Amino acid sequence: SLSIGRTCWAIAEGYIPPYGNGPEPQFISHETVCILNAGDEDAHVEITIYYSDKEPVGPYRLTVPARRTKHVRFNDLNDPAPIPHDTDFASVIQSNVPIVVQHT
Amino acid sequence: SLSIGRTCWAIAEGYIPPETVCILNAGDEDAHVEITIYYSDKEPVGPYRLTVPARRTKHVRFNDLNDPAPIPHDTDFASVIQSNVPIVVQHT
Amino acid sequence: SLSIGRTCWAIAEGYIPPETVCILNAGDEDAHVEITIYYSDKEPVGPYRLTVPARRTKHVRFNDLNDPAPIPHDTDFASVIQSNVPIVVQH
Amino acid sequence: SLSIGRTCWAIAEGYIPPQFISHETVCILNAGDEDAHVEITIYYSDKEPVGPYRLTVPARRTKHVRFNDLNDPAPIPHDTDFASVIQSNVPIVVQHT
Repeated sequence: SLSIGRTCWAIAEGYIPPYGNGPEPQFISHETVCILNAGDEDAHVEITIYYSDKEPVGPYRLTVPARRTKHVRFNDLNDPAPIPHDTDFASVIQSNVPIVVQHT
Repeated sequence: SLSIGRTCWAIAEGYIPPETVCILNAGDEDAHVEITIYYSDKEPVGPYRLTVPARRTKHVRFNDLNDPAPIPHDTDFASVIQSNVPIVVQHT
Repeated sequence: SLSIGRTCWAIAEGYIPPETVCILNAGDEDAHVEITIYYSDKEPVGPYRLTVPARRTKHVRFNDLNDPAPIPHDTDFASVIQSNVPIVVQH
Repeated sequence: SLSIGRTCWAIAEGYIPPQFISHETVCILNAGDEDAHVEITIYYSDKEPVGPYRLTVPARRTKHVRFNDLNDPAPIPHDTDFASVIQSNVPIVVQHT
């Protein structure tokens, strides 16, 4: 039915601040992909993470169900591997069905 | 003779703390706008209906939406905004 | 002879407290720009005219616009920016 | 394989005045299989454009370019409004912070 967005989005910036070994502190605001799947089929999302000096890593899989939103924190990604902090990266977000992606 | 924008827009982030869609209708026909609000864990709600007259702008505060239901505060949502005629929608 | 951008841009927010369009013309012909200002409760006002020369930028402050009339402060508005030649516009 | 982005991006604003940083930065992603030979042109209100500033973003890599770090053909004057056009032989994705 309703089809809004597209199957591939790219975010050229990405950086998780080097906060030390506890939780990401209250002070610094993170980076979060906000995804809307306004369609009637579940979105199987695959994120690839790009770096300045090494091969990309992924896919990081996750599902955004039919007619739902999901916020994805880059800091929460861990399969296949966590993203190193204090490191510049970029991502490609791919989906089987159209989705809307925003980065705040 | 001015047709600018499109009939469907989606804003992937929304949150009202425990904000505003600005809409321009630069066209010669009134826009009958419908907003649907999406959530992480429940079915979407709407249509919230409003009119942006010909050759006018309107700022819509999500907090002011109440028919069919108010939007809960401290809740992440997203919206799809649909119109009969092309409109330009922006969010800060 | 680069052609980048487009001839019509719309900015749905505008508010001068009780601000800046940045324009690039990367082309080889001066851009004659016209701005129209839209309101929630009155007919639009314009064209406000200005020129962005070939291969130059220009920052336009909504506050500085005055012909045909200044834009009231503490008032929500929107603008349409139209050009004879493609330009890039950011707010 | 993956082709995402485009060969020409324009950024209409630019200005060079414990842990965060605010230099004007172009973040570029080349998600494609061929290195991007990028050319930056810097545009001014009152003088001719300057460039190309040349740099390479390798295949399947990202690069952060600080406007402050640009110097060939010339450094960009500080406390000066500018704009930039970023051109590439292959599609790239460009974002600025």
